[PDB]
Amino acid sequence: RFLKVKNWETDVVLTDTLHLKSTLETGCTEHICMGSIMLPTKDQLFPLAKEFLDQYYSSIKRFGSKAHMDRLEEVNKEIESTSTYQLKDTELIYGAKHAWRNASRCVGRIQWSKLQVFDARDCTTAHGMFNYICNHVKYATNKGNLRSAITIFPQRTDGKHDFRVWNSQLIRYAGYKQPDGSTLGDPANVQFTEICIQQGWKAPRGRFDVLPLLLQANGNDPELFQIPPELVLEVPIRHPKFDWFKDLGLKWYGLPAVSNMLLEIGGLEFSACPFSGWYMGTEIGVRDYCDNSRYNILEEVAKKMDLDMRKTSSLWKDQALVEINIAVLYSFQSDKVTIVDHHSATESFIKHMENEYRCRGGCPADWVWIVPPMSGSITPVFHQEMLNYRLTPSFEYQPDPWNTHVW
Amino acid sequence: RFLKVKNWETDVVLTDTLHLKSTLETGCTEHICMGSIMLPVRTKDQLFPLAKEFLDQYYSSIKRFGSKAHMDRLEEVNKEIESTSTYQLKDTELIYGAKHAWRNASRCVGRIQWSKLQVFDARDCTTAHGMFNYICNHVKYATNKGNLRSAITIFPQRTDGKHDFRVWNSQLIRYAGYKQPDGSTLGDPANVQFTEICIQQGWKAPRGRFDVLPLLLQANGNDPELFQIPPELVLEVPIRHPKFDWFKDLGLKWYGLPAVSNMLLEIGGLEFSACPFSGWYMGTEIGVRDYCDNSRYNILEEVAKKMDLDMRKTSSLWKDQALVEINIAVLYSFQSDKVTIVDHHSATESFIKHMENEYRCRGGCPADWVWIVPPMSGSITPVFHQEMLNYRLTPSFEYQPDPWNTHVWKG
Ligand code: HEM
Ligand code: HEM
Ligand SMILES: CNCCN(C)c1cc(C#N)cc(CCc2cc(C)cc(N)n2)c1
Ligand SMILES: CNCCN(C)c1cc(C#N)cc(CCc2cc(C)cc(N)n2)c1
Ligand SMILES: C[C@H](O)[C@H](O)[C@H]1CNc2nc(N)[nH]c(=O)c2N1
Ligand SMILES: C[C@H](O)[C@H](O)[C@H]1CNc2nc(N)[nH]c(=O)c2N1
Ligand SMILES: [Zn+2]
Repeated sequence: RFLKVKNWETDVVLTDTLHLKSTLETGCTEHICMGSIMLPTKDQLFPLAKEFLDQYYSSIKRFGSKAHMDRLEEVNKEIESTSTYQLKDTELIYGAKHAWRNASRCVGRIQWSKLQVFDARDCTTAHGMFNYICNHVKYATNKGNLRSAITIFPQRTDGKHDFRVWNSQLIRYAGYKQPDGSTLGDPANVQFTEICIQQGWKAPRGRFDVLPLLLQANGNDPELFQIPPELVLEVPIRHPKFDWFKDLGLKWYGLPAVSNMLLEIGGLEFSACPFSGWYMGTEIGVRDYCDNSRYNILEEVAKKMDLDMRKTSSLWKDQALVEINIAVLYSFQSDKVTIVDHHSATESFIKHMENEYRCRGGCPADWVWIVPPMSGSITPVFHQEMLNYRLTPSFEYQPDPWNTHVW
Repeated sequence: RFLKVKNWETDVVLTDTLHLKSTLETGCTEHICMGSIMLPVRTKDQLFPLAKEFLDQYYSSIKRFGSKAHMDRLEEVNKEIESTSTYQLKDTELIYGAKHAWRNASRCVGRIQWSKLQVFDARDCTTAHGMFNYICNHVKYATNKGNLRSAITIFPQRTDGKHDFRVWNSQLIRYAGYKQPDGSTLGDPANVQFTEICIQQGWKAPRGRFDVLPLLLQANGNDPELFQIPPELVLEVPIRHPKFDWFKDLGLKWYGLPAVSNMLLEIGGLEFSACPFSGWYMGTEIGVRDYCDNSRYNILEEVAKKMDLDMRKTSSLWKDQALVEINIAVLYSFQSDKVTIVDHHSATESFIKHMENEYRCRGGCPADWVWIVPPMSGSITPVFHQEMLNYRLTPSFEYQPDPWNTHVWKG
């Protein structure tokens, strides 16, 4: 019932008690581990509210106080009467920070308490959503000195009035299939890119076209908006040693901003809750640049390095991979845009885990996602046992809206 | 019930039904995933169902399920259990058993090869000297002058738990580790405790950076005895780099034969506590783990120095750079000396083809993603993108506690 995790590099053993407060299910059973699978009413609501308000009043050292009891009372009355309830600003902020704190797949969580929360619960239209999002983008970007932020649109009601950002990230590049059979730009967004086209976006049909926002307010049909280009900070990618690198014509955007997730707080569902921080270098250089189903540039780079691409055992892919990742880091650093390398981020995460074990009794962590996609075992997270479990408040996956929405 | 796995690079979706045959626990529950946790005497009572389940599997595999031969064998094993409280495997069942434990080994990327395993039956062995002889023969056979052949040697099964056969070494071939009075380590830090035991038992330590350890062998619950493997039988590869001529002067070598000797083989409820097995290396085991773990040889610094990389900030990715070169060097050295080795790209591609074949022919392939994905360049290998299901099938290889922690000393 009380569980131990060991670091095999340092022998440090930590004891996890926080898991016993776990709520949602993992996908695993005693017979089958699903650790590597990517996606495994009035009655129901008050226990959820109570569990949340209990953790909130505990956090501000007011558990069992009149104000605690009075709020539980007030929320109970409001659910009984309205079928839902509204969070106080203080609860909203606490909830959103804790959803990040509880994100088991996030290596960046040492930062969890410095999150700027933008309350957009007064928003009613897609133009309003566009405005909130431009403001979030500019605040977070901060001329390259990135600051973590979340913007929270109105919560789900009857479920026919959902607010949604259809984009998977606030800032992403277009993808287009051609007669050629291949793909121009980002192949991950081909479908979304065409949804934008079929909605009326005039695509410049290039390799790095910032997609328009497709915003859905109050369950209405989503609408298109171009983010002011002056708000989209982008970085040209060069290498500190290879002068030819720049001629590949690679660039990426400074702001990583997930916009398709659902934020659950005290049983309330916030279906539009875009959040952003700053990149770990490997996200762009390993995943975005080198995944076979992404920009897939390994082959071209290896060629310019004149490596032996004859046999896999020359490790030409591995060599190119490192160089590409050195370039990403160097470019962001040169242009004074916040970025973290995988060594620095994973070391910070170990220190964070230790804080959380010490101060909270644990830290839910998903090893499959935490260990970087390159140089795994030379980062300390590789040797760290982690327990994965689901706490609330949380960020959850939700279905893509084009399958759900009724036009 | 059916379970699907998706490859996120190819969108290929596979369907697992084999998990229905899973028995042992994972350590996970609906409330906690223990997927990254490293380590998560029988009665007649529990033994006959385990025997029956095994023999049903064996007999189906030979297309003789429900045959007279099948039935007579069940009855013979049954009678043997109630009479002697255990039973003996026929040679054919032992071979099938050992091949299947490998096939079922979810942490093993090399399983495409599972059906080519040379099984050496050492169940007539009675003494530590007898074990030494069997292990020498296994090493010579598996080494095959560099043309490595997979093998397992299987000593007598557990009886009352008081007469266990054990190989105390964790691998048949491994280098000594010595902790110095100043706190530094000479040789392999992983093997310090084991090296000290060997020393206490009377091994004369050369005290260098690459001293091949003696074998410490326990037969029939007796105190273990030391033996030196003939050096002519220990194939080693000096490590050099195809382009960096200073790489050789780092003084590195490694042995060619990876041979796990501390696991327990379970077949039909029987426990084979000494079952050393061997294959050939994937380059990263040596180049990433053995050489570059901080708690192992830890050569990243000295290598990066000699490459004149910028070591002042981690964001230069100097460690990543030194890491790749070292791994190039390991593969180059092995290939140049004609010693079997596989790179992590080749090995993972073959694993995916194996895994797909297994889904089609067997209904599944249990796989531990945490172990299967290589410890460098994870996402540029196809396994990173492959969803896997981890579950436990028998026959199986299992961990067991280190014998110095449990052995009753005779004197
Ligand atoms: C401060 C800089 C941050 C860094 C360096 C960071 C790091 C990362 C990395 C490397 C991943 C894996 C992403 C992938 O492979 O797709 C990740 C996932 C995640 N992060 Fe963080 N993060 C940061 C800020 C945040 C913030 C501010 C939040 C929420 C407010 C957050 C919540 C999550 C969630 C929910 C996931 C999983 C998303 C999914 O499952 O696709 N991150 N983060
Ligand atoms: C044929 C060449 C082979 C290759 C390239 C191969 C590859 C590997 C690798 C890379 C690991 C992870 C090792 C570690 O990190 O400690 C492993 C684990 C394993 N392999 Fe294979 N293997 C091969 C043959 C075999 C054979 C012949 C058996 C038994 C018959 C076997 C059974 C296992 C077991 C039981 C584990 C888990 C070890 C543990 O949990 O510590 N392997 N193998
Ligand atoms: C799905 N994961 C692999 C591809 N990568 C690297 C990836 C894809 C998408 C999308 N859509 C989004 C991300 C961003 C994840 C993230 C979020 C935040 C707040 C910060 C950060 N550094 N990364 C990363
Ligand atoms: C414990 N895992 C990391 C250290 N490594 C790489 C490691 C430690 C020990 C031991 N003892 C043994 C091995 C060899 C595992 C193995 C076995 C076989 C049959 C083939 C193969 N390629 N590797 C590897
Ligand atoms: C199948 C496997 O779970 C999938 O490839 C995962 C592995 N680990 C990951 N880790 C991170 N951080 N991000 C990812 O997208 C993935 N993809
Ligand atoms: C804590 C974590 O499970 C541990 O470091 C694992 C990770 N993956 C591994 N994978 C392999 N092949 N071998 C290992 O020793 C490990 N170690
Ligand atoms: Zn699990």
